[PDB]
Amino acid sequence: QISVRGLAGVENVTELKKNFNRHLHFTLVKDRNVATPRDYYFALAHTVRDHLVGRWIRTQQHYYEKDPKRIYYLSLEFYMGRTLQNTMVNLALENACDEATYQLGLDMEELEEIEEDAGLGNGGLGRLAACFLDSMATLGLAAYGYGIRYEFGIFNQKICGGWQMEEADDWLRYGNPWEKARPEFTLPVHFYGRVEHTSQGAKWVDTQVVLAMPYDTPVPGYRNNVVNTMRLWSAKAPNDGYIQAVLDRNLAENISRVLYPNDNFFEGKELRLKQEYFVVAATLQDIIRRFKSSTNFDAFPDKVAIQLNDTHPSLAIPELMRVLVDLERLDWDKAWEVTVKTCAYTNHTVLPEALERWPVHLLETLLPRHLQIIYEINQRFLNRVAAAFPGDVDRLRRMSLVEEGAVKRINMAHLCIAGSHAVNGVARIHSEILKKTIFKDFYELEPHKFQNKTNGITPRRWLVLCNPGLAEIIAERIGEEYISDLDQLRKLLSYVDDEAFIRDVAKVKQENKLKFAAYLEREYKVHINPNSLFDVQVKRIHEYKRQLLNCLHVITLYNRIKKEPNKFVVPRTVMIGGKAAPGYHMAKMIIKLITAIGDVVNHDPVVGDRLRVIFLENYRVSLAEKVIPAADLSEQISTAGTEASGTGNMKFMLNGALTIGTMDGANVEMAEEAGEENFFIFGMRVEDVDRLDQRGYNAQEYYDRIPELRQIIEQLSSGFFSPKQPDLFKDIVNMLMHHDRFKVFADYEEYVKCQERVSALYKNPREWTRMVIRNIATSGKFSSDRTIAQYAREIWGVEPSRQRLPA
Amino acid sequence: QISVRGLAGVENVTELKKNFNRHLHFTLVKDRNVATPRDYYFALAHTVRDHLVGRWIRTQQHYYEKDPKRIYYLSLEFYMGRTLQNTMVNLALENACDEATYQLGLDMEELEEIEEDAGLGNGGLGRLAACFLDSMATLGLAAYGYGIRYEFGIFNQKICGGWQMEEADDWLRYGNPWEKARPEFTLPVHFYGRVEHTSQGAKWVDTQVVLAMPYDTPVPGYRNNVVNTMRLWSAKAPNDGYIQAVLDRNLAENISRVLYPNDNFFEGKELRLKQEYFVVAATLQDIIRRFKSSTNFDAFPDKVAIQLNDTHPSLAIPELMRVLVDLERLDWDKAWEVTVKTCAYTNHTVLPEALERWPVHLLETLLPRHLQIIYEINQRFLNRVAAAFPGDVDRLRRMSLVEEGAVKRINMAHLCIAGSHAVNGVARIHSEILKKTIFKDFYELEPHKFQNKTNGITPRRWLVLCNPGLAEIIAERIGEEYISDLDQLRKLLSYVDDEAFIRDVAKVKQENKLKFAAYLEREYKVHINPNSLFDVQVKRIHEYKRQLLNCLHVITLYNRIKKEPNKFVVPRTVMIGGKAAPGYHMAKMIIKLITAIGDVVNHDPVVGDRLRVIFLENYRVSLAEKVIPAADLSEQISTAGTEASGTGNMKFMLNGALTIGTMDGANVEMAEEAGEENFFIFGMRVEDVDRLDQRGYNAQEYYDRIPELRQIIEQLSSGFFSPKQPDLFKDIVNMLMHHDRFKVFADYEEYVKCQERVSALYKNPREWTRMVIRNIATSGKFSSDRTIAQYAREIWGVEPSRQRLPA
Ligand SMILES: O=c1[nH]c(=O)n([C@@H]2O[C@H](CO)[C@@H](O)[C@H](O)[C@H]2O)cc1Br
Ligand SMILES: O=c1[nH]c(=O)n([C@@H]2O[C@H](CO)[C@@H](O)[C@H](O)[C@H]2O)cc1Br
Repeated sequence: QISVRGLAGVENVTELKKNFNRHLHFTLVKDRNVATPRDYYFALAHTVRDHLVGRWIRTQQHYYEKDPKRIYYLSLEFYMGRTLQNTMVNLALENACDEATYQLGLDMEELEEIEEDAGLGNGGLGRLAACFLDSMATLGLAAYGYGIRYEFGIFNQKICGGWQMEEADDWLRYGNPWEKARPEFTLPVHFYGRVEHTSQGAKWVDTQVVLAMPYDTPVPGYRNNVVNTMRLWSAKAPNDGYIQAVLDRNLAENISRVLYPNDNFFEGKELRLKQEYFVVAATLQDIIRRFKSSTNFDAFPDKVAIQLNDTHPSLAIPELMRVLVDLERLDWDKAWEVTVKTCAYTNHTVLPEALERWPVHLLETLLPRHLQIIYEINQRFLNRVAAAFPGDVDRLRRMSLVEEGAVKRINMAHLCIAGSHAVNGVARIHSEILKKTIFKDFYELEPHKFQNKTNGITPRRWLVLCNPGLAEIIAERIGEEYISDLDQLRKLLSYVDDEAFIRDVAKVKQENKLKFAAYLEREYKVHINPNSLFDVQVKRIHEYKRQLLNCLHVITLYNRIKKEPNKFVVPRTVMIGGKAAPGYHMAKMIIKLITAIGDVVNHDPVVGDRLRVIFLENYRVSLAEKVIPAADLSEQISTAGTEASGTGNMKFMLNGALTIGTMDGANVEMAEEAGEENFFIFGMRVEDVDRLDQRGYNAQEYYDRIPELRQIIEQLSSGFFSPKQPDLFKDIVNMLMHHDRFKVFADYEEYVKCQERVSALYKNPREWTRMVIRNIATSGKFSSDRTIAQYAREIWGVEPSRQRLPA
Repeated sequence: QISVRGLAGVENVTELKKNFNRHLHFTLVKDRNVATPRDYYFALAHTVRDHLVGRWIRTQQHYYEKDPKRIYYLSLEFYMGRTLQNTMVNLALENACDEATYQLGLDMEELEEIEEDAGLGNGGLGRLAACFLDSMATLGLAAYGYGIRYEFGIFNQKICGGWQMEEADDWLRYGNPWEKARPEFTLPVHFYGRVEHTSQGAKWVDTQVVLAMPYDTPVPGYRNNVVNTMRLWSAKAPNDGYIQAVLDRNLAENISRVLYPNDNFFEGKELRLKQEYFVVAATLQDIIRRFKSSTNFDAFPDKVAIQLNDTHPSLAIPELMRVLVDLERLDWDKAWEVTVKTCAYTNHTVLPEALERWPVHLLETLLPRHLQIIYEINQRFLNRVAAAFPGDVDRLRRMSLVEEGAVKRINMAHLCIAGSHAVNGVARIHSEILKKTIFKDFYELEPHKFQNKTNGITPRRWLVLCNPGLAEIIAERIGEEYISDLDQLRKLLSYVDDEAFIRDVAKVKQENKLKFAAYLEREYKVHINPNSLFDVQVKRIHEYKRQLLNCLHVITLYNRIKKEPNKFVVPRTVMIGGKAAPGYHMAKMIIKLITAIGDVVNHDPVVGDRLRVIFLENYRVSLAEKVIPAADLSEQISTAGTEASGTGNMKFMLNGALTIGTMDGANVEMAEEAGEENFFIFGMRVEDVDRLDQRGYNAQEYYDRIPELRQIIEQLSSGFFSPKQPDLFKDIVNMLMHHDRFKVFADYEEYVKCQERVSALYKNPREWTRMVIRNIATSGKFSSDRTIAQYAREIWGVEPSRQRLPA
């Protein structure tokens, strides 16, 4: 069908079909009379996986032959989504398989819908890992992601009476045709025990052993025949009344059972710390073994790079020491030079509540040697500090890896800064904030460590895969080179005044909308109007992301309609979606509000189809690939200073949505790239937020000076949105009036004005789309290939390579 | 190489090798430089499984086409062992694969050794199930085995200081290439709840749901292209703070976790009852669904047969009623006619302690409706009894399905007899005992129900697979027809006086011995003498099987050697092996004795290599295939009246070992078949045991009249066999002297005399072997093909068929 999807050569289409049949018959053990579409999906997944493998064995060979420096990306989260269509695209099988499956009388897109998402992540941090892998492969880096094979991923969200219900994501139920179990490289991981000092030094003894069994999943580059590995560990109890002893094997395997579902919130539970050590321990042995097939650890950092994805794998640092000091018998000072030279750290937040500070008493019981190492590290660090700022006892207390208070904690961030050679933020404003505020002391000590790597996203999933109609019309004008050189989208800038291109851009957006409205009725019986502006905010539910502010705009548009029913307004479909962590009471109330506004607004006959408020259930990677292509307005409205970067924002820029946002995180760089003219920016800057905080935020003030806002609150307090429980939302109203750490009212007024300008521009189709053209054409910087190239050069010290490996 | 193993056609050997390579590469994702012998094993297992599948899909089709009566074999146990070599043999690939793997530079027998046993059974009962499946397939019956897919099978036994240690059998660790997971036919099973009576009858409500997910394993007939199914259920929790709620999913999945390891002993634990209901519930729905693709349940028994393997699946009877009465709305009397006509029951013991008597309070809590059904059944049964024996209130109390006492029990056996149309014992003497003693009342009521089906074993595993050298020399003389017509071995009777055949039989036995002695040194550094008589007793450790009596003979041979060191004795290697249930204190002591005798006898320099006592670790199917071919003397020495049939005994008859045994179980029929002349029979008959019991067994008497025995006991009491714990065996001595339910001393004297005659015959090689010839040639009756044909005709009402299905 479309050009970007590759060749359907008579040759390939014939070989693909017999492999489909071979798999249906031998692998699936079904015949054409009993096969369900699920069996067809699998037969196709095994058929396409067949093409990866030869390439997979050859890449892993090459790396043995050539022995390059290896990159290890440690993350507790890899939010991968579906793999089928991704693999077809990176391999150029898409048009062939489409031919093949058509000739067999199947619709491929119907089959693609059967694949479960691999939801082994919560949001932005886990998905960044996922994009980063795609980019490492595409750029020919010798790179492995290590994490955990959770048997249950982020829960599936159900709405029952406008409340979230959580059910288990049982993604493995039907098998994972992408992974290959690797029981022959199972390794032991150790817990508890106690430390023994001998003549020959410390020994960690009487430990409980959990085995770590790896699963490998292929990660293919874009058309370069590189296939890298994602290795995930699973927990296995070792083989050493009887009935009970067997059932208790489960206690050890609970380690890899389930992903902790809290995003941007630290809970200091033990099970979590065990998961953190588990991946760190199994991975470092795998790393050192690979190194040992090159006594001499001086070359370790020329051969190994370890990237810490937030502080989740921070124990990699004392564990690397433990191994080097206790088992390999290097001397401390040398072990410490190898460590610092090996590891580097990426910070993803400045929210106090998001930072890991583990209680000393947990680490003592569970990891007694590692606590000893951490005290040694801290002591020698403080002596460097003391030596550089003589007599500054305050600095010593602040910078310490050990926090005093009613329970001592280890501040995991302080450990990563100390034991890493580079520390980076994830957008320019974010990294400045780091240097100016929370890591100020560490910056003054070691300025050379601090860097910036503005996040990106992969153009393969986020354009080519989910917006083939747009990738197509872009490719008719400028070729295909851009899919791995997103900087080339600038060439589109000279098309801004082209009547044909304008109409094609708008046409594609219109088609995407028509598809999405149809998915909405088919799968959830919800009846939108595809001619409205699609105003969407999708992301995890959090006070800092300010969904509430979005709510207050919505209620406003609706109060203004009721006040003058016969006046013309631009119609909108407001779409909000995201999961709330199960214990996060406020976030769960916010979901309830959104649907409650829906029950009122969606059934007012005066409103017409001028305004609909939809709550999108189960927001996830695969739902993102559907709603992002179909959006007109992208909501990125966090309080200045709190959203480290955002990546949702980039997905939307790239797919012809316009952005309304605060000067936060990567928003600052996006508007910088497209020009502030072509962006809808509003509200406080970081500086204004600080001015507010010194003086004191008092929300009453806004309540008294803004009648529109006063009215909304009165409707919230009195039950206008909850007739059978008049007091339902007193927590929200109360938090808004007295305890709002994120200043929703302070941006209310500016946000509503900005929103009127969005409507204004929307009324002139031609001018909306040229502004679109202008964003799409400047989104190049936000490719993860750009981010990874910076990591590669400025941190890991390896050269990217776009060169093909032989077929 | 050998003739019986099939053709190595240039054609097949070429196609097999490329499939080996295709699997190594695509399925295993390995290349020829990293592959371990384990990868080679797997590549071959998938290559051979490929040939099963087309045949598998075609058999299941045929049954749809032709709609025959279906046989359901319900067992909690299927002791299958290895599958590779079995599949090659039933399919005729053995010589080809042997060629193929040789040309690739691999030794196939080395690969075969890597396959884990599927130890989903304890001993005779689980293995009978396994042989029966092979025979149903070979005889073209439309037959399914249903059971449970235990994640851990019978524990692996380790010996540490001559004590048993149990470790988990983690048989799934590396994957099972034989099964095919079938998540699309997952079914719900219900527990707990409570019963509600309406106008419309009873409803079982507020239940806990466990899902049952099936796994299918292929069961191929011998060269007839029939491939039947073994379906095993696995436990799955359904999908409906949060962390804990997820981990607790394990509680529901513990149902299929592990096989209860007690053989011939009832433990009334809840987990066990849940397993019993689980398989019964999931299976009956699968059965009724299959029936529903033929309102009208009158044809149910013409279409369905359910075989109960002991009382383990006895709930099939009230569950069949529950479904028919409560859900299908048949009236009671009609539902009861369908049930009785559908089910039949096989009893495997008369030991009181082995019978299931489930406490009422367990069944009330867990299965409240089924208890109501059982009371209804019992009431109407007692009214039939009352009506036939007016005023016999004693009979009423004895025959009741409900046993009174400090805790009420349901006697599961009484339920099976009542709700089945046939009840059978597993050897002729066993079925007589049934009719004369424990089921006497039920016999007087319904004589037409009681039958006999003497057990058999499959000649494919138990001759062709484990004794190719013997199968070979048998086949040079009489052809190959005998492998599925074991009755043809009689033709060997006219070879008893053939000097060439004599020497071939003896030669094969000698080779088998040489192999086994070499396996003994290689895998366990134990140094036997292959010229000795191989005296073996292998089977589970139980007081009734009288390993102790074997011990006392051993100690005797050794005391006689010490008394006259310079006299000539026939050398022996005594080999005893078997697992003891983990809580069975006495059985664990017996293992300790055996090794203790080993520490003394094996290191007396006077004994020489005249006597060695070996304890064989980890007795299992795959160890049986090795030691049975290599044995000269088969020990089958249970107290008359206690071993229901035995099947170990038949394995040995068929493999040229001679039997020393009591007149017990199938021994009576074996000696009947070969002639008492050609069998070494000794000890009490059942009648003598009863004479003893009336008078009173008093073991002191034997102690006083037999100085040899007195001496053995004195050595046991005083620490001769345990120098550092003089009191170690006081439990054994004490049990022997005062509390022996199995009369070891009463057979001592007769057993030792009989043993001297075995030695005598052993000294004349020529006469030993002709006696061998005589046993092998009469073993025909003991084929499971004979047993299954009887089941088929006399119970299930279907015609066996030896006819091939098209290739
Ligand atoms: O727990 C977390 N979860 C998460 O999604 N992020 C996100 O990390 C993404 C990747 O860096 C960023 O774009 C977002 O600004 C940031 O919130 C950070 C933490 Br810390
Ligand atoms: O729990 C049991 N385990 C077992 O192996 N059998 C055996 O059943 C075999 C199969 O019928 C028979 O040959 C043996 O005599 C009998 O002991 C019976 C019970 Br009941």
